[PDB]
Amino acid sequence: SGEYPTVNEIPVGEVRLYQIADGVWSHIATQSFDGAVYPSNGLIVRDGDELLLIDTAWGAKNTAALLAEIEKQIGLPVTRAVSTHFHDDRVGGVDVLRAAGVATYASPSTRRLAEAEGNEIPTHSLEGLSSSGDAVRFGPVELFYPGAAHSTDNLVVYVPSANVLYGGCAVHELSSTSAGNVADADLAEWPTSVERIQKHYPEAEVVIPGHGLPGGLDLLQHTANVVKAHKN
Ligand SMILES: C[C@H](OC(=O)c1ccc(CN2C(=O)c3ccccc3C2=O)cc1)c1cccc2c(-c3ccc(CN4CCOCC4)nc3)c(C(=O)O)[nH]c12
Ligand SMILES: [Zn+2]
Ligand SMILES: [Zn+2]
Repeated sequence: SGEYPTVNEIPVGEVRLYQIADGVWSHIATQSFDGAVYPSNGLIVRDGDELLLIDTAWGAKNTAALLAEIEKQIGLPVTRAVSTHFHDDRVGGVDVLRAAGVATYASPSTRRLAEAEGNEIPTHSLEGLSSSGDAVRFGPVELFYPGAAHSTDNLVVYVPSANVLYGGCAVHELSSTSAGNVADADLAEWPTSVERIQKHYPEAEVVIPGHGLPGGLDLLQHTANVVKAHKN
């Protein structure tokens, strides 16, 4: 009923959308992994009379449910998708997307890591993102590579028309007491990568984490704090 939807509010297999700004939505789904249930976020950005999708809904059936929810709530076709790193909460569902006619994209680093790990593989490579601080335009968003953080390949996404910063899994929600799933992370570089985000997007008004509730710019400093304390 209007609040940001939480893990116990979304059965695994259902997807909810949340309006962030004009022409910007998050998508929220839940998935089981190693015997626990987790929420995750992605982004939808209006691209004229089409939509750009950022990240899958963490699985094939969730991603099919995402497409159905978009058709119900928005009614514009998803034509392109970008996955922000190689983990299943970002690429799981890419095969569903591709068979639905969506062109799928990721950095070459993400594509290599996904292939090596046995995850679904986006079709098209996003060049121009291999050095920290790199940025490229992609429809109505800017893609930014901040450096290694949650993963070595993690990208962030900025929507300039709305000053929305989608941090993906490099950014944690304010209630987080832990650095999340850090198995592929660089804890030493992560604060430096967050500092790059902070420097590049000082006008961000909404910050969306990979998992959990959106907030403001404080999510960035909070993330650096949590990662440093985890390493400590
Ligand atoms: C889907 C994602 O898989 C992973 O990451 C992950 C990593 C490493 C392997 C390990 N491997 C390999 O090397 C390998 C090589 C070859 C073949 C197969 C594999 C393989 O399987 C698996 C999977 C995920 C699965 C399950 C959970 C998560 C979380 C998460 C989010 C939030 C919290 C709770 N907090 C509150 C909010 O703030 C942070 C703390 N806790 C965890 C977050 C995230 O943090 O983004 N990603 C998660
Ligand atoms: Zn991840
Ligand atoms: Zn994640």
